[PDB]
Amino acid sequence: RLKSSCKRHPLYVDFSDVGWNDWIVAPPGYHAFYCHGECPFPLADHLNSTNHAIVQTLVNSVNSKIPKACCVPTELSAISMLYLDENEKVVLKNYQDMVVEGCGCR
Amino acid sequence: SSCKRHPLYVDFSDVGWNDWIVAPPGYHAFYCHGECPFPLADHLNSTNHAIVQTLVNSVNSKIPKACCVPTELSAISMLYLDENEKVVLKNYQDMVVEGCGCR
Ligand SMILES: *[C@@H]1O[C@H](CO)[C@@H](O[C@@H]2O[C@H](CO)[C@@H](O[C@@H]3O[C@H](CO)[C@@H](O)[C@H](O[C@H]4O[C@H](CO)[C@@H](O)[C@H](O)[C@@H]4O[C@H]4O[C@H](CO)[C@@H](O)[C@H](O)[C@@H]4O)[C@@H]3O)[C@H](O)[C@H]2NC(C)=O)[C@H](O)[C@H]1NC(C)=O
Ligand SMILES: *[C@@H]1O[C@H](CO)[C@@H](O[C@@H]2O[C@H](CO)[C@@H](O[C@@H]3O[C@H](CO)[C@@H](O)[C@H](O[C@H]4O[C@H](CO)[C@@H](O)[C@H](O)[C@@H]4O[C@H]4O[C@H](CO)[C@@H](O)[C@H](O)[C@@H]4O)[C@@H]3O)[C@H](O)[C@H]2NC(C)=O)[C@H](O)[C@H]1NC(C)=O
Repeated sequence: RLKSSCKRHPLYVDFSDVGWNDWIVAPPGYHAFYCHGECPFPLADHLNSTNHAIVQTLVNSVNSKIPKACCVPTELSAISMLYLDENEKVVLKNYQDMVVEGCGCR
Repeated sequence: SSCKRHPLYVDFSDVGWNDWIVAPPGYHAFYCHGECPFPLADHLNSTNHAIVQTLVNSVNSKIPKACCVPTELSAISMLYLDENEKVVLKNYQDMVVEGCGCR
């Protein structure tokens, strides 16, 4: 469980495991990766952070009760999925912000 | 109970930025705090990814829940003292939280 800095980790999400395959016709699953890692003090530019996150991580080093910045998706991409409308017609809809492209500390 | 914006006044003398920052003496930075419940309900400024992570978390604990982080940020202007001892007016983007959400 060793501490590491904020980055992107792989995650394949199979819809049958989540019970979504009842409504989603395709795909069976997708590579939706996830963000995880520590956002150290002082936080870097290269960690895709905001001035607020630099300030909050600083406030934490003085008051531990205030959390540091979370490692979160900063850049997301879309995926197309198929579903069945009311009259059994197949529909193709683009789902915004489904895949993590880059992580960052916020 | 859930993800919301909470007030956080940031005083520079308490933070140690007193030396380089001339004005203001601090500012109302605000901070995000709260639960990202399962299943993710409306009005929480979430992404579809956050809904997906949240649901995978309920089936696999190794995968964390979505974090409550700032989703909208505004700027503040500051007066700072540079290397040459001249007091400079600068704009600092993304300093104040305007809205929180589950990401
Ligand atoms: C800070 O944020 C930045 C910005 O987000 C992060 O840097 C970005 O990093 C990602 C890669 O991790 C990158 O996105 C790629 O762009 C390339 C452009 O040429 C593509 O080659 C690449 O496509 C593959 O991956 C995508 C999913 O990530 C898929 O949509 C696609 O099908 C491609 O897949 C290949 O590899 C996979 C392996 O999983 C395989 O399954 C595929 O079939 C195929 O072999 C990405 O779209 C950006 O280019 C980066 N931008 C910059 C400016 O560097 C940065 O790392 C963040 N910091 C932290 C700490 O996370
Ligand atoms: C989901 O995200 C949305 C989008 O971010 C969030 O909705 C926004 O919420 C904000 C914050 O309340 C709100 O922004 C205000 O707009 C007001 C007009 O409607 C302005 O009055 C206000 O400006 C004041 O506060 C700022 C900081 O927020 C200051 O920098 C500024 O100087 C202003 O100061 C006034 O009020 C303060 C009290 O804090 C006082 O000291 C001063 O004397 C002065 O009276 C904000 O900019 C947006 O209007 C919302 N947008 C929409 C579309 O609804 C939403 O809350 C999120 N959900 C969660 C859970 O976070």
